[PDB]
Amino acid sequence: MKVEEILEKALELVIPDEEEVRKGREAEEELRRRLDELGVEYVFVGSYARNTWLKGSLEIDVFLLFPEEFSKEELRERGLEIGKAVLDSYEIRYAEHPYVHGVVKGVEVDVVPCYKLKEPKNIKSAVDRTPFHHKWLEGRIKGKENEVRLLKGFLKANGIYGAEYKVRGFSGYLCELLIVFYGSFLETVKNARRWTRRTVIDVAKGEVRKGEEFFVVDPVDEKRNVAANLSLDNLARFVHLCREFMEAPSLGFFKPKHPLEIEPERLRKIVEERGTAVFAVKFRKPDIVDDNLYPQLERASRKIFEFLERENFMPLRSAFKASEEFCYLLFECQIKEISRVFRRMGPQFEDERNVKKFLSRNRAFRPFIENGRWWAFEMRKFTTPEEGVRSYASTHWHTLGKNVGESIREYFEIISGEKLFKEPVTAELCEMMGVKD
RNA sequence: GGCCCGGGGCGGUUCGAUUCCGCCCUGGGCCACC
Repeated sequence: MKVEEILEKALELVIPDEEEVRKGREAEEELRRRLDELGVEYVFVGSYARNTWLKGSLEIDVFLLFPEEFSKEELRERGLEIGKAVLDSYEIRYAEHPYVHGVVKGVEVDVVPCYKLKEPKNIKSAVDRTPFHHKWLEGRIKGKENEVRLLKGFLKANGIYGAEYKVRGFSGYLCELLIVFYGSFLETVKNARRWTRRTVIDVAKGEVRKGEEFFVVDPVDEKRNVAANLSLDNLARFVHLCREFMEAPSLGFFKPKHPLEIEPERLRKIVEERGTAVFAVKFRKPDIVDDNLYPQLERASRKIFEFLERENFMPLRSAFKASEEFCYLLFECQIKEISRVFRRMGPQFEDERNVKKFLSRNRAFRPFIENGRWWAFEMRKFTTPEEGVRSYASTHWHTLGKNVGESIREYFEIISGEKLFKEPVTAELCEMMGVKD
């Protein structure tokens, strides 16, 4: 188990099995013939065209090249039309840029429309840079695609491989830039231990300089941060993972971490031991794309957590879970119950203009003097975290995300105790409380 | 849809709000869906 050896066994986990390779080639060729029959301009790109797709994550990306002059509406209608007559079956679901996902002879295919530009300067559709990335990458990644897969399986096996809002990790494209820059998976991990939240990797200039935030500048467009959606906490989890791996080189870093099957009974006893307040906000899942849902779930979660902290329920952490039916906003606090009364800080005895206005308010306890200023005893309209959330959510639904918020406006409940462990959140709850074993 | 920066109208809470909780407009970026 000496790094170097562990990487030899690892390839067996990230390199695609010759059967899968054929399957993909067999499909790519078919895809070609179907599109030629239509005689449309296209180009294969991504993991497949560069043969750097992670074993088991096969998916072809065909790109329909359209004239800069065409409407975005024209791309949507023409694009989807073509992709539909080209796939065995399809599925159309996207957040902003229209494309068709489907299957041809078994492999997953992404038929995406985009404008054929000259220079990836001022892109007109969200994806216009991909083809230029392919040209920039095909000549330089050649011979190091296995190195890309180690990295991809590494990030994947540790939950930070995707770059979409659900993951907020490293994009496949980022992975390939890191390899072209550092030269290998090992070199990347060796240096990633020294990355900070200000590290700027400039592939084009071949340099690493300190900056504002973590910025991996695109060879294709200097104003573009390739690691733009990589959360701070994930950059941290990676760096830390790189440090551990170099010290305890084990091929467990490439294996999909434990499935975790904890007993809903073991959990309840832990909560009892923690003596904290744990509960979720349950509402119906909005029929919308993951890329729209999660940012909203992060917002609702945060907006409620922030309410709980300023209201003194001493929040610990929050997490969210979205099943196919509902969504869950999870919380844990330190104050299961607070008092009715609390102090409110008034003016200093000095200026009376305000001292008087302060004491004029009909209070139930009569204000007192402490250290130079007046204080008042006030009563809260709720004494538990649940009560607070119930009030808050019912009253601030609109602010908890456009879609999430509207749903909560039409329904939401607060689950606690046993009734909460029956729900599909026992996995996120453990993760939240740092329960080990 | 989310984030960031800026204009203008407001409501609530507070002795005291541009400054705390929010609501309408509105201008410009950026990100995720490839």
